[PDB]
Amino acid sequence: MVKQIRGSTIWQLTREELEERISTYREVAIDLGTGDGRFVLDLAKLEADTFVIGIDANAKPLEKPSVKITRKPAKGGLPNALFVQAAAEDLPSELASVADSVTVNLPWGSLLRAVLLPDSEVLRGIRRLVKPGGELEVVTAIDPVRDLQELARLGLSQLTEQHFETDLVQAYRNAGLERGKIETTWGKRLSRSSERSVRRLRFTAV
Ligand SMILES: [Cl-]
Ligand code: NA
Repeated sequence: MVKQIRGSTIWQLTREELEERISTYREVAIDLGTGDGRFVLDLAKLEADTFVIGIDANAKPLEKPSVKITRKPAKGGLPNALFVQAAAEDLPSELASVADSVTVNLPWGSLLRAVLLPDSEVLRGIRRLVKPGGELEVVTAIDPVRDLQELARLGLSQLTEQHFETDLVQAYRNAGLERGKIETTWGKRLSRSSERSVRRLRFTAV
């Protein structure tokens, strides 16, 4: 089932319950590796007709955001937001085909490895979240010259510009994700130096 984060507890959500809750919304967005969930709080506030789901393997930083969104609207609550505990390697089947848009913003650790190497098992799982014709956007600011040791630690020692035009594109394509050619929540987390290293990768679910 879907592990909904409700403060410092989990509530199990069935597919039926999830479908009824998203059923009145024009679009569904999933933020994978949401971290503290700020992207979800910002997007749900900005887009009342979008249902926004933030997913992270670590629920602890989402305990308080998940309380904040439950308040009545005049106290800042967001009935179009939801936080879920899950790892990208083991996403719940109840989320299959739910999302018009999936974002992976400034991933770290295993999720950064998964989207840049990439790890095809994680790519297939991300693809399964997306409705046919929906979109995935991966945003990273890791710098090949400043972050050499972090890249090595993550198994990303072989990243080159040619990788992003060939092997990576083909791996995403084989997983059903076809490639498509800063005042955002994630842009506000970047130092000036990191801003020059931003790479945005966009794909359509096919
Ligand atoms: Cl963010
Ligand atoms: Na993200």
